[PDB]
Amino acid sequence: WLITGTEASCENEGEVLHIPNITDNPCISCVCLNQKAECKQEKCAPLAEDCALVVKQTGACCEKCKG
Repeated sequence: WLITGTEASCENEGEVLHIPNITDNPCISCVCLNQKAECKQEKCAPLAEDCALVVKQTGACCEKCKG
């Protein structure tokens, strides 16, 4: 069957296996863990809440603020 199921497998130990519903978010990436997508998500806390955002990249997950 051309379907691998909901589980993603890889050949390298500790590489990367990006998945939509998983890595769809920049903060979520997978790494070929034990032939499995070692996907983990990153979350950071704000500063001012409405801070001018002194930290932030064009394509970075995390983000700090304060202008």
